[PDB]
Amino acid sequence: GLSSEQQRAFLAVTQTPHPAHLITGPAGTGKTTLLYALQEFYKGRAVTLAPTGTAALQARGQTVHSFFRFPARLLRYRHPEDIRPPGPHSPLRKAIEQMEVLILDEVGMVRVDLLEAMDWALRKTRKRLEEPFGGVKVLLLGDTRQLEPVVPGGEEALYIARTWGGPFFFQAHVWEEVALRVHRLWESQRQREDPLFAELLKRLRQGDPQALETLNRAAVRPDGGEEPGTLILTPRRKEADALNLKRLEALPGKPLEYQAQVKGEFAETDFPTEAALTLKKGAQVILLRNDPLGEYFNGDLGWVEDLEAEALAVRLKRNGRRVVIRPFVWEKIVYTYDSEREEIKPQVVGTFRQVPVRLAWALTVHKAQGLTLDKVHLELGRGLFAHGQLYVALTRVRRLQDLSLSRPIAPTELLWRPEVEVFETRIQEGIWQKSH
DNA sequence: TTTTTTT
Repeated sequence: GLSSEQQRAFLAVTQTPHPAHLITGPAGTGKTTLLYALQEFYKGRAVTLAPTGTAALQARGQTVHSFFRFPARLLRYRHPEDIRPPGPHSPLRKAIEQMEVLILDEVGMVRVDLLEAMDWALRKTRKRLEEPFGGVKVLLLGDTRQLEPVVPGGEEALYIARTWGGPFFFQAHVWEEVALRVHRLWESQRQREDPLFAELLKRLRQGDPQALETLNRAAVRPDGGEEPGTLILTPRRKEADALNLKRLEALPGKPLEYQAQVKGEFAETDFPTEAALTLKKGAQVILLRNDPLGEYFNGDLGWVEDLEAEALAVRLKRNGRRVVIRPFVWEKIVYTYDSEREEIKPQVVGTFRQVPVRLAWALTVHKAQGLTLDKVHLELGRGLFAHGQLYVALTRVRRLQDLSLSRPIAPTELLWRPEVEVFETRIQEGIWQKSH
């Protein structure tokens, strides 16, 4: 039950021995219906992975980290302390040895070291060190147009620059050894539901600032954040925190504070949520960790239902289920540079223990990537600052009428990294071979 | 600056 476009991609991927494929498109329904058909074709022979918990959920798969048991830190190139193959008699080894196809959804969000670690882990475990991905056929799916992968400052950023030249999946060295066949999906739900919105988005993908004129005329409405059912997006945390604080204080009900515990060196600017987190019953929240039991994910929206000492209950918007949340621990890692070898080494220097909850009447655009929302209002504040940030903000909703802006978007806020545009122009051909 | 993934 695929469209003509989807069937062409389906056949191009399944009826060839070629082992490396990229199916790209502004992908929601349509990518997803194709993914499920690929999963049905392959059923036993394919493992589906994704870089984030919410993408893994939508892909009916698991996170890359949870499948390969990678640590939550920089994965140094083919490094035996970071990339460890499974034991001699483990179920993971059996699954990797018997794997025929790896489906990787939302590939645009996969940082280069993660893709390279998948390559090495598959090669080592399968004892096929001369073949990309150990001979596994890889099907990459997703839009090439996203926020850039997270790259912390300091020696980690320098390592990524020195080793790969940048953080994007197409900067992995594995592509120097295998050609990536490219299959485009052009159709989209938005082209049927809001042709104008889709046309504007296409021009903004192409970096045309003139499309901002029509977007601003259609969507600038400063009071749009005061309307019911409207999630507010901000570029920066300070303004989202202020909005969330105002809503929390107006909400009737008794507050309860959750106090984080910090050990060692952990600067407040790195805290993954508030150290003094005040909640009320009915508060709109977002969960900040993936449940190992798969009942909730980082990015799940919900409402507070129960508030108790070191434990709360959240009613999820996604499925209406109740989940019980308790504190999690995040680690602060610093890399020290050796200065006689290349040799940077990670060191955990602090920990932060807190319930994995953040208020969510307002979210950053960065936090909202990967969420599909009903109605959004972009409070621009001091302005958009990152590659793809405007595009991600606009595409959280289905129709242009579901969006409003606090002020006109300026041309300085339409940002695409040039090295990403270069890659895009090169995958127009239908096959791509990385140099060197 | 600026924000965010991953256990």
